[PDB]
Amino acid sequence: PTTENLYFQGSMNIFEMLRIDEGLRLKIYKDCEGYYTIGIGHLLTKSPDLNAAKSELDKAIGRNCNGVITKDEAEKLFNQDVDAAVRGILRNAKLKPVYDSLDAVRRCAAINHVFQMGVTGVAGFTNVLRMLQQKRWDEAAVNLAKSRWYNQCPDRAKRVITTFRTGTWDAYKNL
Ligand SMILES: FC(F)(F)c1cnc[nH]1
Repeated sequence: PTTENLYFQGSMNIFEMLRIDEGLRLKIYKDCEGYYTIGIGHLLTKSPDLNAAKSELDKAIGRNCNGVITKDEAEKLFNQDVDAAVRGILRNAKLKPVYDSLDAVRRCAAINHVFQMGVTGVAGFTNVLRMLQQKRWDEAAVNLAKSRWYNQCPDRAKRVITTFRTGTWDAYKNL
């Protein structure tokens, strides 16, 4: 590893991680599952009605957006969503102990996973949660790769899975 390579981990954090997995879009679009989304992975609604999505957007941003936001607005919303995922983990009796047991990089993978799937979805992964607490990294990763979350949209989830396996940022290098 070069001096530069060793600096790479200090450039990576949960925000940079999700930014790569979710991308950045300033106009309403449909995600890999066909749900209306904007910014950095902000799910507006699961309704097929675009009108509902725009309504949710205006509520989320606080102005008349007509389906379009600024980069600064995308960032503020993203920060709010990241905070909600972290808070969702820490208050949950099932997820908190697992999260506490993890190293810093795998903690980012945990927040990412919750950001993507929500608290109850993640908390339902009983075997994976046990495997992670027991440092059974390869088993955890194989089991994550069986999930509908990963399988229906692999490109959004693949790096998170690799990150649970290795506890390094390697999956986010060389985009
Ligand atoms: F429990 C958490 F939050 F650490 C976790 C999230 N995904 C797997 N584990």
